[PDB]
Amino acid sequence: SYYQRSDWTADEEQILLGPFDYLESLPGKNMRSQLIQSFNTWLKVPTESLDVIIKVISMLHTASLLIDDIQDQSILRRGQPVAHSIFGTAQAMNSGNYVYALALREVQKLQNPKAISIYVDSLIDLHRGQGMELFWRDSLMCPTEEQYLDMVANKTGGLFCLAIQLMQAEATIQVDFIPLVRLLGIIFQICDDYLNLKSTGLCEDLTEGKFSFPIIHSIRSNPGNRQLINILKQKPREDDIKRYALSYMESTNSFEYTRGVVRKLKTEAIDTIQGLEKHGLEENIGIRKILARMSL
Amino acid sequence: SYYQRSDWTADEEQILLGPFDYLESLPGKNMRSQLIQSFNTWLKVPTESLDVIIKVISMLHTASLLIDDIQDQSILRRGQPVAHSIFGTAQAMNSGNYVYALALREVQKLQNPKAISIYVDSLIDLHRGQGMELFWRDSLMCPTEEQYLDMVANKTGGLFCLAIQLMQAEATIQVDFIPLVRLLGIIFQICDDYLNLKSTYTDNKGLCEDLTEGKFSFPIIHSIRSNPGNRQLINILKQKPREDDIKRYALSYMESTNSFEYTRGVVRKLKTEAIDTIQGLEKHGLEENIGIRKILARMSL
Amino acid sequence: SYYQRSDWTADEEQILLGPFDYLESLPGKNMRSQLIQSFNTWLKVPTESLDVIIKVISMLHTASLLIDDIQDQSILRRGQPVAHSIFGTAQAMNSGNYVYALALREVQKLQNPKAISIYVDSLIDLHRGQGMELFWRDSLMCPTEEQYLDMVANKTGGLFCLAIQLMQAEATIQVDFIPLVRLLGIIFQICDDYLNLKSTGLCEDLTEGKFSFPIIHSIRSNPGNRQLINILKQKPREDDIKRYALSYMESTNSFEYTRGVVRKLKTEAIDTIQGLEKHGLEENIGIRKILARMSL
Amino acid sequence: SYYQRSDWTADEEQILLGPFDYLESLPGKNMRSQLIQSFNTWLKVPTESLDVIIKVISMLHTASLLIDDIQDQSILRRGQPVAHSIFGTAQAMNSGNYVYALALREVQKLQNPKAISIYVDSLIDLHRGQGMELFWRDSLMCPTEEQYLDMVANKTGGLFCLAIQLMQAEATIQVDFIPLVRLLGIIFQICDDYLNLKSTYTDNKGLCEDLTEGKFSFPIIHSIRSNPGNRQLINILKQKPREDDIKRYALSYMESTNSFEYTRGVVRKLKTEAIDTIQGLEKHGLEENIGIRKILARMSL
Amino acid sequence: SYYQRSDWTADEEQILLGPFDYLESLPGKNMRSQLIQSFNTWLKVPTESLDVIIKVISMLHTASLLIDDIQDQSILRRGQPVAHSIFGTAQAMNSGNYVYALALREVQKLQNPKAISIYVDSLIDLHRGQGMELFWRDSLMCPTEEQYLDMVANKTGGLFCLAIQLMQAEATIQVDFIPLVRLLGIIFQICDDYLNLKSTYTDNKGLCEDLTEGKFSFPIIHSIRSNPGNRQLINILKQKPREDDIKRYALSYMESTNSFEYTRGVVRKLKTEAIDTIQGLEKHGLEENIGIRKILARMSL
Amino acid sequence: SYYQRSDWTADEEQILLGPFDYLESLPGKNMRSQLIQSFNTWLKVPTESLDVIIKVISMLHTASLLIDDIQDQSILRRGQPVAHSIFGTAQAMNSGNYVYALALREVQKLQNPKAISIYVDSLIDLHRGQGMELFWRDSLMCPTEEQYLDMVANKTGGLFCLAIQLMQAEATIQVDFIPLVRLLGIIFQICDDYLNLKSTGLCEDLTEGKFSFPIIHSIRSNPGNRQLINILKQKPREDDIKRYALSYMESTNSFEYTRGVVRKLKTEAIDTIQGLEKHGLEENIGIRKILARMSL
Repeated sequence: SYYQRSDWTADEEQILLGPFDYLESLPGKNMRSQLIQSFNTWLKVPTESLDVIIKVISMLHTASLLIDDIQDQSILRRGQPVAHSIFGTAQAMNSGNYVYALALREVQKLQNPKAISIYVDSLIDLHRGQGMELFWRDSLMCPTEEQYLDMVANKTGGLFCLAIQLMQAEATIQVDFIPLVRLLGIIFQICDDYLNLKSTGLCEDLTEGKFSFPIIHSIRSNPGNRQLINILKQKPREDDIKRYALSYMESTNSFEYTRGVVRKLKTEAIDTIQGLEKHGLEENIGIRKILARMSL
Repeated sequence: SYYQRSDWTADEEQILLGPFDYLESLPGKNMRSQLIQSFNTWLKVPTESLDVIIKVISMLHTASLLIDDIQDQSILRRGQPVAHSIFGTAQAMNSGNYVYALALREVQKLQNPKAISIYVDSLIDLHRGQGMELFWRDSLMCPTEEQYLDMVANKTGGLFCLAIQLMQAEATIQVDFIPLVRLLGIIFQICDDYLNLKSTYTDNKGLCEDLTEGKFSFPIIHSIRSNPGNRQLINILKQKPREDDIKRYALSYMESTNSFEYTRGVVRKLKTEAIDTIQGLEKHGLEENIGIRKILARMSL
Repeated sequence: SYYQRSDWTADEEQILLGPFDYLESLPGKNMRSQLIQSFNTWLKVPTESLDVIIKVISMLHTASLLIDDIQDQSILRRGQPVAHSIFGTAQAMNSGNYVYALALREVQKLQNPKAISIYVDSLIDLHRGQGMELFWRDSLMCPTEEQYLDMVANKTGGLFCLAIQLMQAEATIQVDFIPLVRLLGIIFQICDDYLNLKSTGLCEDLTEGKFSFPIIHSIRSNPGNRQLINILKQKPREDDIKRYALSYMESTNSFEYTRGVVRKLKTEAIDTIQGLEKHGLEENIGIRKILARMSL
Repeated sequence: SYYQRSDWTADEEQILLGPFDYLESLPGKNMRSQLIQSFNTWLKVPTESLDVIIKVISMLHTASLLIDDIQDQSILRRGQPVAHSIFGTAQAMNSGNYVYALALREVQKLQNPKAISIYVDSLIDLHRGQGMELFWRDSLMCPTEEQYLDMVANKTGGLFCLAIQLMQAEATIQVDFIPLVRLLGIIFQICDDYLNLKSTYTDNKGLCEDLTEGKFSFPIIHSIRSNPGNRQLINILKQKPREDDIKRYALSYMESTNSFEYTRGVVRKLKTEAIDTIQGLEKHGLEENIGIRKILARMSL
Repeated sequence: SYYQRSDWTADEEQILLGPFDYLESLPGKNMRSQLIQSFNTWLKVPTESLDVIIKVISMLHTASLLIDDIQDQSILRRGQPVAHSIFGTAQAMNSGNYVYALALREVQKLQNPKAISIYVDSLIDLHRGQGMELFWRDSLMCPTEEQYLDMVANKTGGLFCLAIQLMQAEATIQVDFIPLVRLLGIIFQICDDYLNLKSTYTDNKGLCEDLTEGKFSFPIIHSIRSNPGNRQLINILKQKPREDDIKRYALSYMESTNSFEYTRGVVRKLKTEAIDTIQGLEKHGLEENIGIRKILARMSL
Repeated sequence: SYYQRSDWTADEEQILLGPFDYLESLPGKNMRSQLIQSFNTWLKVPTESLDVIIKVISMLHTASLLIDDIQDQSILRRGQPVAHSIFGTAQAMNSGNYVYALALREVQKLQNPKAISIYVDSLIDLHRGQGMELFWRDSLMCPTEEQYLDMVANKTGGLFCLAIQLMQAEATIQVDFIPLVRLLGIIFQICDDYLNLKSTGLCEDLTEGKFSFPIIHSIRSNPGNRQLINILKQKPREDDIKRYALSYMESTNSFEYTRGVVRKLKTEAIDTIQGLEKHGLEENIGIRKILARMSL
């Protein structure tokens, strides 16, 4: 009697979708839906279920963008101010979490038994991977290539494989496209690493202190030199430093090394595609063009 | 091949649950599982489904602690350092969100469909709650009291009700328990509020830290709205004061406004409501529940 | 006997006039004396009294420049380092206050009974207006247009109307030029607001957290969006953010809106001028050119 | 029209006087109006003109507090938070400068011409005082003692003399009281100085805050200039130390320099001067004034 | 000419030695010159050469304090402020490195060639010691115990051995004393370690400041390496905590690991080694030395 | 028995030479060896001893670079990140000190009795000079020209005269080249001062708060103005301020003044050279070219 359980208004949804709505107003090179469509050419998910799966994966991406941006101490997103630079860590991060739950509600519309178990094991692997990623960031422990690639097969594999596992579970075609999306996600990540140092903020995951792929090669190649790892430890907003670091990693030939690794990996993903295609699936031109876009 | 995918190891789990484990090696006030016992007097969920409901709420709660401690900018949890002052807010936050994943995975062990609707609707409401709380914090504009109470119904009711609704789900009795457990949650948070400012809490979660953090809490809302034309307290919240003198002044002011009396009397009326409701339930084919009122009485000052 | 009351040396005046002297060495688009002269064409204050009134209004301007610069967390003044970036908040602010008192001493040379009451009611209105201006800055309460325009009719009206009220009180002509200087000051302020976001620091009153005229229109137009008001709350020294904010306020058409308001206001000030002129005063070409300079 | 000018409202005054009101809900040592009573024994200004002189000095003083607390970077006024830790230095400063305007408006109620010359010349001197103080602070160069005393004559004498000169103005007796009241002001500040470092002040305005702030105060000037070749103390001021250990060390050092004895003895000679002067006045058609020496004696350690 | 080179003045020396002098007006535990006496029982260096050896070690040590206080980021030396909180890390560092120059100039007074080889090899080792210490600090990677002990042999053995080796040099007895004095240095630092965390030190050099500074110290190395899979303590070091609650938690944890017992027992075995060695020396044409074991016993808990 | 005194590995020398090795990988206008060679044309130190003296002076330079960079709050060294921006104040500074000791070990190879006394008196004078330099930095006491020139004859004279005194002590020629290297070092320093404000970080010893030669002239020329000394006190990373300061020092004609002082000083060093040469030494073309390089 003393408390009248008030209803959820739309102004309060607006307040809660704000860091998210904001992120969704910023144009970006959406490659996630592109990956869904090019794999749909093989799966043929109905359009209602495929609509639902697209909605959820997009929500999850923007929500983890908010979160990870907070956790990375990132400054810029899609060229414009990073969400929490406007709404603050708290509000923006709770909004990340909120959209996670709203996406769970969404998944439930697929009204498929195995949907929730897949969504779960994906979130488990997401945070497994970015957990170790941080465990290394915070410890100044340079991992191995193999350690880095296992954590990537967790962290990026998470939403890539989520999109595809949901599709496989909503289709008629029982072909395991996930050992391919795993390779594609690993490649996309290595690519994202490389471009973060050689492209056109300038070297922003040096400021993050990340142990990215060419950073690991550079560090382990000559261990006797501890400038690069100390610059990782300094988390530098200065560009004199970041530029020195680019210098040192060039002097070690780690971008050469990374481009070679990307080359051999695109090779493995080509043979892995041509296998499926030569087991009776339509020639995928779309995924060829998409994989091609991963290069610089 | 080149990349050979390998398996998750136990050392790695230990790293992932490092903030959460820590936070759980810390003595707590047990008031989740106690309320579960209080209601299981009536619901009588089997011991196994109950063991799962209890791990799910224990998890979701410890995770909520890990994450709120960062969002609120808290200095001490359970009198000990917040986890993120040991692991850093990044690892503490990923460890929270990981454990949330772990609970969703665990709550499937019930193999109960309606349970996932319950779990979702809850997390949804929990975040609508913390969202309106944050929104009135960062905007430095005082809610009303009705607004505060709805926000609390969401935030703190969202896990009282999760536990009791999972129980109802695994039970078969057709009696709604949820208005009562919501009422208990609102009381728990009003009490929690008062106690943050008026119990030597001041050793567990710091000297009025609801002030350093800037929450518009129930007594703070009273004091602020009682003399609108006096801005010292709301301005004080703005300044998010780590300093003890400022918090002392705000406490003194808040006494001047007869706000702690107001709080006590509200919790009085609400406990009357909680009793009248236990009694109305009990009077309908249910057993005299004692622990359910032992706990309500252990919400008190 | 133990204390010899020492005299005021010139080296100590030099120490005290320092933040002020500094500000007076920096070239600026002096529009204040221009406003005095163009109104003098109607008042004809003798040259001794007009000299005195010019001195005092100039002192008051530079002193409040010092003060307000401190209170705004401003960084640059007339392109060069803001006074307290050199002498510090304390010294510079006491020097503001010191010049306030020296100007009071000055006013006393007008040896007119009503001079002090006018100077007072002007300072009262000054701080009345900038008080509410801050009360809003600190509270994140977006005011109305009407609230903003009343506070401007205080805060800028203060020294504008001080110049003119002193002149009216030193002249023979008993015509109430103040309901016109009020409109002129309001216009000058709205103009100053607009130029602070669309001109050539870049958007520095976003960094100040101000609720300026186009900022208020932008915020109230869509309340459902709280990015701009949150960016006001973030007080951003970053330019990515300030530029986003310019973007959002363009997308709302608030510079269009402000230019329209300025247009209608210049209209009212033209009719308000033409009235006085068509009541037997010489055609003021100067104030026409001065009002014209307020536009961009 | 478009813009319609409206009127100032009472809620708005409440906002403008929010820092000042606060600062005035704080218990003070009354030593302004007491000195006014001490002299009104002799001046016998009517009760109404005195009521105005007293509001003017009460205002100018509370405003001076609001503004000095920001300029000095002080942490506590009257044992309670500085106003600007509640309203922010911007509002606290505008509220100060507003009240200064309010006093100038009020001092016209005397309808006395010479009073405005008095009020001006005062504010002028007050700022020449705080100006030389700030100038020796920021330059980290020690004044002499004579230099310090002239600065104090300006800064702290500028409102003792404002009150007593407004009184003389509303009176008609042709006796200068001002050298005595200046002398009393210098004593008040030397005392104030010592007391900042040597009285459990340490609870009102913090543990030697004249150190955290870096004022070259009378005992600090003695200690610094006494052993020029030892830089620890002046360097300590430079470091503007919030830390208690550093202030403790500087206090210990300052004892080693027999600087607090020096202070006490100077205040002794000056009280002798103040008595001899009260006596010389009294001996010239004036009444034995007791409160005037009760207050001088209440300046003491 | 234009430039006319002039001479160094005494006021200027006073400026150069301002941090060092300060740091020397601070009460110390004397344990350098005491160990010198302990050995001069055996070496019997003349009083004059000894006076020089003692000034050289007194200097090199006080300088090492000035400079380590900056490198470690320490808050208090000998319970009083670090010098660089009075003069600034720049002057404190130049004053340190100046005094090092002063010792090199002074150690020539011995007019002993082998002494410069000794002095060099020492400073060399001292910096190899502080270097590996810093290297394991900034990399946040725990040494082993053997690694820690070698680092200590360098850092803290480098001035025990400097004093005793200068003595051997000015003596003529052909007995190596250096393994024993190295052993004593390792004990001095293990003790120093324990004592930093377990003696009310907490008043001299702050509440576990070896924690705020992040040194991997002997008990910290034990606790960290004892449960590798538990990261709280090493992560705590990372956070370099000025806060008392965090240091309290790390201390409690470190007890849970039976690390202070481990320390005590190691210092037990090492004191056995130091005795057995004094006894083996003594048993070879040397005198029963008592002060040499009085000091070893005064290393104790 | 419980402790096995382990040996010094090369990986640990690598750890300790790191801030130093780093500094030695950065190309710079090495003028120090140039000064040794051009004076060797007069001294003829054998090549073994001259090798040793070159090694030690180079080590001492890089080590004090590390140190002074820390003490100056410097940001950039030879265009690239300053050592402690990578390894931190502690490690880098201990590495400075370490190389000081390693250089002492080196000097010992000259196996000359007077080498150590010279090395000492040089370090004594080094820190004597930079001591007073700081004593003034920290006190906001502007020295005199004479005071500044005595401290420079300490601080820079230190390593210049160290190089030359070691050479004189290793040669056959007993001619006091030190009253000349003193003048050359003073000139090099004044030059370094001037170029730090008028060249191509921008005015970085204003940020350091230094009382450099033209800064002293500017400050003492008009004492009545305390903007420049207050900007020295503000230690400004902003460029608006540093640029204002350049403005003020131009308006005082202190770069004119410094160039004139440098002119008269190069005159004295020419006559001081021509004296030695006209006492029977080979015409030094090298030192003429070297002295010429000090000008801009």
